[PDB]
Amino acid sequence: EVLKPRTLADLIRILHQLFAGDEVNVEEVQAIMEAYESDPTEWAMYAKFDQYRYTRNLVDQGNGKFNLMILCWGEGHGSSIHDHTNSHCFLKMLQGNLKETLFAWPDKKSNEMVKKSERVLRENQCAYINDSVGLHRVENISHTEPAVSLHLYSPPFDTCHAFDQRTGHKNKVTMTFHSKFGIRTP
Ligand SMILES: [Fe+3]
Repeated sequence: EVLKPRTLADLIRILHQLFAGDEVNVEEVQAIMEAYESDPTEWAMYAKFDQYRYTRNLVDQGNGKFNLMILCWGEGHGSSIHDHTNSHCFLKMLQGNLKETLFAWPDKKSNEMVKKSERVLRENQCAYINDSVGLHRVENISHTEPAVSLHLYSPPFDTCHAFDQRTGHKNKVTMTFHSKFGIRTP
């Protein structure tokens, strides 16, 4: 009985409704994100790739309540281990596949970081994370094909921490957009 967006525009419209208030039903948002069938004709204008690192491409500013963006992962591209700055974070596959590795949080002592879970996100699958869930690393499973994902953050945030897997030490990182609304932002 899940409401099914027929287009990326439908999905954005529903998201404006679901985040208008003070409560966010995480499983409802997740189901609706997942029910949208990825259509490259609709999102190709955001799919701007870089040779060396994954790119972040803003789709919708969500009337300040959320940010919707598309992340483009070249061959073999992946993230650091990172947190999500106390926001809700939804990530849905649009093309290819990402491996998500969930990590436990370090404490004050220096130590190898500990994996809590490992999975590959399937076609159109929407995953969810927040800081209480854990840290994670996300990476393209493929060295011959790209991956593309649709990320929803609420509230928006533009800083996070990256963690060194060997020690647990972290550095604050400023996140930047490669493009906004289909327009390169260099
Ligand atoms: Fe993440």
